[PDB]
Amino acid sequence: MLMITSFANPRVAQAFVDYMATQGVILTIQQHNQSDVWLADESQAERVRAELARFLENPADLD
Repeated sequence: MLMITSFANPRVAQAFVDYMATQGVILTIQQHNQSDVWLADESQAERVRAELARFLENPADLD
């Protein structure tokens, strides 16, 4: 199990992880003050962890 980021919103999160998951990159929301977003596809850790910043200024896609 891996921790990636945290989303102000869970939808934001579910959407992302769902998105990531759509990318075949399995994330998930961890019950916390903030929608902590964990990575399941640890193979994607770096990715996901990376994706975020890309996912932030450029979500929706992968590149």
